[PDB]
Amino acid sequence: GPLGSMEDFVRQCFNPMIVELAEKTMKEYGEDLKIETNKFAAICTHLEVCFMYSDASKHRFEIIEGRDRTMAWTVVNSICNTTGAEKPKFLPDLYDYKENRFIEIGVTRREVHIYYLEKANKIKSEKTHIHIFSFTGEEMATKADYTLDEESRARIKTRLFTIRQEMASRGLWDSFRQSER
Ligand SMILES: O=C(COc1ccc(F)cc1)c1ccc(O)c(O)c1O
Ligand SMILES: O=C(COc1ccc(F)cc1)c1ccc(O)c(O)c1O
Ligand SMILES: O=C(COc1ccc(F)cc1)c1ccc(O)c(O)c1O
Ligand SMILES: [Mn+2]
Ligand SMILES: [Mn+2]
Repeated sequence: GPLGSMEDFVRQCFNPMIVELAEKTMKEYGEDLKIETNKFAAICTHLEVCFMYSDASKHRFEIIEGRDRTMAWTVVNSICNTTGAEKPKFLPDLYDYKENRFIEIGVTRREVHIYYLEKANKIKSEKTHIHIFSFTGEEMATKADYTLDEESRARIKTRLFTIRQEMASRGLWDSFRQSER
């Protein structure tokens, strides 16, 4: 069977705003999407999941991810000043105005409990909430609190399955999956 190009896949199957933000992110961190095309796909996937999570309840969440870094920190600092939330040590992905906390979103094909533990060990807050999605449909979240309802989460998971399925039909999945870390 033909083995497609990952860059072609990303440009065809992700919305143009997502793709532009992903390109800008990669440039900001000094990386060529032409040699790190699996990473380009992972950044787009993660960004899309952040946007879908926010869209599940419009205006409940401020989006942090996808902004250039200096701008992201000014937003985080503003939120902390306004709401009195504790300032995080690493940029998180969202702020939840309802539960009054920052959220870190993970997207993985590794074992979700291990990935969760590595995230929690990395960020070292008892405040920031972590929500992990696997392409298997599995998920794991801080204190078994999943934040959104089952159908919002099912929409995210279905999008992940769709990405996985389209990658596989293009021969792109095996390499993408192996590229993690
Ligand atoms: O981190 C990644 C890929 O991240 C993923 C994250 C979740 C997945 F299911 C698959 C891949 C990555 C891929 C290619 C590369 O060159 C690189 O430097 C990366 O960090
Ligand atoms: O793309 C990301 C996060 O944003 C990034 C932004 C720039 C990079 F060089 C690397 C990652 C990503 C984050 C968590 C995750 O679980 C995942 O699969 C990701 O692709
Ligand atoms: O952006 C990164 C890695 O690069 C960073 C750059 C600055 C930070 F304060 C934190 C991370 C990142 C990796 C995994 C992930 O899930 C995520 O949301 C990220 O932003
Ligand atoms: Mn992030
Ligand atoms: Mn994240």
